[PDB]
This record gives sequence, structure tokens and C-alpha cells, in this order.
Amino acid sequence: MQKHWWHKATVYQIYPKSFMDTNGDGIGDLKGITSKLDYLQKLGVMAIWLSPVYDSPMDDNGYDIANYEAIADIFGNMADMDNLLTQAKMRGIKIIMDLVVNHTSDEHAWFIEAREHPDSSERDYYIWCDQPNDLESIFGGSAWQYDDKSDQYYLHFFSKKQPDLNWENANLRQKIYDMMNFWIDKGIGGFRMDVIDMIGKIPAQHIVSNGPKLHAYLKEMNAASFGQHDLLTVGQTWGATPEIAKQYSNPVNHELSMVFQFEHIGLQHKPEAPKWDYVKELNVPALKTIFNKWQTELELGQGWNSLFWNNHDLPRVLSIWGNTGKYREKSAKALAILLHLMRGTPYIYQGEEIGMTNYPFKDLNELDDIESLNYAKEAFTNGKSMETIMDSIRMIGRDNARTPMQWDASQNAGFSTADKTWLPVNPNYKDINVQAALKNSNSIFYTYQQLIQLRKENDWLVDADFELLPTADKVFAYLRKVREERYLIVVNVSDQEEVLEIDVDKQETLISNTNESAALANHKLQPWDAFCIKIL
Ligand SMILES: [Ca+2]
Ligand SMILES: [Ca+2]
Ligand SMILES: [Ca+2]
Ligand SMILES: [Ca+2]
Repeated sequence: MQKHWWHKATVYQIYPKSFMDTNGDGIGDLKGITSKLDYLQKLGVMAIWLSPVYDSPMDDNGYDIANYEAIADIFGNMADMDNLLTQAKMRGIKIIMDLVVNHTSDEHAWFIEAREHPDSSERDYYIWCDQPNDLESIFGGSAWQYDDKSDQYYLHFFSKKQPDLNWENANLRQKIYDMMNFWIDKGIGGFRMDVIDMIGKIPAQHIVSNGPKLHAYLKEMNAASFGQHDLLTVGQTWGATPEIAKQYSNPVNHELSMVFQFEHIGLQHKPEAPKWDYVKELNVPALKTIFNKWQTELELGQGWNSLFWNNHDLPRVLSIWGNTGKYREKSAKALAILLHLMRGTPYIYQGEEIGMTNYPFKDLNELDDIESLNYAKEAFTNGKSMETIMDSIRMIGRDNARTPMQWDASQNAGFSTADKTWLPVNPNYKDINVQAALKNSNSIFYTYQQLIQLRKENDWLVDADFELLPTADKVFAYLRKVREERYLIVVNVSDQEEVLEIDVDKQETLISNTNESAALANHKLQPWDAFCIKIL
């Protein structure tokens, strides 16, 4: 397998509204990010996945873009973006921009012209229909919005203010590529592609994800933009299987570097049940099956895995799968160790490295996310009390991932000087903040730092295979093997003491959140015990 820079990289996701505010409007901005670049360099990440900072009415907080080549006023201006690029560059960090091209804002020039002049070219940049089908929006209701003026429905798989782009239109695709090249020329490190597996959609045939033209489109995109360069491209692919992932990430296909798959995320809810009907306890054997499948199927020189627990769309991993009480730190370290020592590119969401958690939202009025609010509006009329709804949202709502980054124990956790922040700061900031984590030599932060440096400095994290070991249900254990080198990873994914009936010759300890020697000797694991040891 040909090696690229990003094979040694760890990616850090920044949610711009919630990272750092430098002008007291209670909203994060570019200058804040740039101001915290040294912190990010100390962590050791090689790239920043920056969630959208483009011009946007913020109805889906950036993922409804009105101008792909302008910065939203709330984040600053283009000068701030350039400065972010240059400073990050100076600190050895690349910027990965969020590419959102399945849809635009309804306030994009293209759609405004599409409505103004129905005979214009950009009218066909979108998907118009006289006779709509039963396709639903992801945010509830019909995926077809009737337009009084032109008397046609336009397609939107998300919000009504996010009309879908017509990817059957080659001119539209071309303008997308022009824009992508605009950003490539500015010196970005790559693209994260929002719901990219949807661009092959054929709504008339009820085809949404994994459409027949999808990979042709991705090949065309590659050829027309980032292909010649040496960038990291990661696609968000809800409907991805390991085979489809092979199609995406095998370099000979000339498409993407890797994709985000969500099979493990599916364990956060019951099969075929809405995500709001959340699962209470992590099914560790199920996770074993899923992770093992993705590790073994995506062989080397055949595809590349992405590794993540959580993002701006998901609950923080501690709240849904970890421990938020007595074993918060230890469980956080355990999950970090478990994920990062597999093969692939790991992604750290902001605050994950200090063990931030979900927020205890009290009512709908505190919420911002359109998905949660729409869900609430529908659920309240279909037999669910507001408290039930708020419970589900408290566990699964996207706003849980979007509370302000917790930097210290000062006002608003040092995120802002404003009286109020756009989302409330979690009260646990007095115990859970960056300053305290940096001060604590054995904090979650330094576990993440160690993992990152391990990946940066050791080829076996890339080269070695994966073998799942037969263990107790809640014990996640595997071997990474390369040449004669054997690396054992053991993680007790539970609040309970578990048995460890293996006998090995420990050569050395690479990382551990506990007494690995005592665990091996007594053949038992304390709750959330996690270590990696090189064995004979
Ligand atoms: Ca601000
Ligand atoms: Ca009319
Ligand atoms: Ca103030
Ligand atoms: Ca210290």
C-alpha cells in the first residue's frame, strides 16, 4: 500500500459555533480557533475537520449554505479563514473543509435565481417535480416542498430551506468542482463530504443512498479537483458496507481516502426503531462483531477505515456508551484506547479528549437543533409526553454535542465573555475543562496525546492486521500482528469487574489506564481497565 501523510494523522473535528468565542456574542468564531491552535498542536493532531463556516442562514447551522465561497459573518471573514489556514500550517496542522454539496440553502444565489427565473439554467440545479412521491424528509414530513409561484415541488431530504441539488445535471456538478478547486487553491488539506453517498439519488425510483451513478460522480469529482493533489477526503456514508467502502477508499478506484460508516452507531438504538428510541447499555459483543468485520474486510491495499466515536450529529460517547460518574476518566481513556489502536484514521470530536458529556436539557426552549424540534413537534402529537421527548433528546439530540467547549473554570468555561452562550455551558465545566486536563498528568487528554503520538511514530498501527480474541461479553480484546510483532489490546467495556483468562509473555507496555501487570497476574479486569502490551 502506498503511504500518504494522513496514514499517520489523527483528525480533530471543530464545531465552529461552539469552539471559542472572541467577541462576546456567545458564538464561536474563526479567531478563537486560530487562538487555540497551540493547544491543538500540543494534542498532536495533524488535521482539523472544520464544520461549515460558509455563508448560511444557520437553519441547519452551516449545513444550509448560501455561498460556498464566503465566510458567514458570525464566524468572521475570509481574512480570518486565511489566517486560520496559515497559522495551522505553521503549527503542522492541515484544514479539512466540510463539503456540503447534496443541497444548498434556499437563500443560495442558485435557488433564488431558480425561483425568480424558472427558465434560467440554475432552475435545473435543483430537483423539481409535478407529481411527488411518498419520500420523506430526514427532519420529518414530506421530502417535497410545494412552491406556490412556479406550482412545482422541489426536493429536500433535509429541511425545507435545504433544497437538494440536481446531480444529474453535469453543469451543476461542474460548478461544484469549480468551487472545490477554489478551496483547494487556498491550501486546504482535504474535504469531509456531507452525506456524499446520496448524490447518486434517483427520487423517482425511490433511490436515495448508493445510487447507480454515485461512484461515477465521485470519480469525476476526483478527476476534476482533489485527485491530482495529495489530500485527505473522507465521505459521510450512512449506507456504507465494507464492500462499498472498498469501492470508496481503494486508491485504484480514484475516489476517496476513506469513509465514515455508522454500523456501530446503529447500536445506539433498537433495530429499525427511530434513533430517539435509544439503547441503554452498549451491546459489546455486537460492537465486537461490527468492528472486527470492518477491520478484517477492509484489508490493506484494499480500503481504509475511519475511526470515530462521536461527532456534531451524535451523543458524546461517554453519555451513550461510557461512564459519566465514578469511572468517567477511566472509561474515556478505555474507549480512546479501544478505538485508536485499530487500523484506520481516528477522529477526535472537540471536548472528547477531556471527557465532555451530554447536556441535561430541561425543556424544548433550550434546544436549537431543527431535527430535535421537528421530532418533538411530531412526537408530542403521537402519544409521547414532553418529558419523554426531552429524555430521548437528552440522550440522542444533536445539541448535546454542540454545547460550548470547556476551556477553564472561569465565566462560560472560558468560551466567551457574553452573559449567555448560544447553547448553555454544561455545569460540569468546573470539573471538566481543558486547563484542569492539561494540569492533570494522568488526564484523558494525555491518553489521547499518547495514542496520537503512537500512531505518528509507529508503522505497526498502519501495517499490522487485526484479530479478535475470544473473551467475556463485555471484554473487548484483540491482536495487531505484523511480522513477528504481536500487540495485545485489552479493554474492559463495563462498570463491572470482568475475567481475563489469557496467558501471555508481556514484553512491554505501550499504554495503560491501570495496573496491567496486576490484571494479567490475577486474571481479572477492574472496571474500564484498558491497556496495550507488546507480547511474545
Ligand atoms: Ca463570536
Ligand atoms: Ca400557484
Ligand atoms: Ca461580559
Ligand atoms: Ca501535571
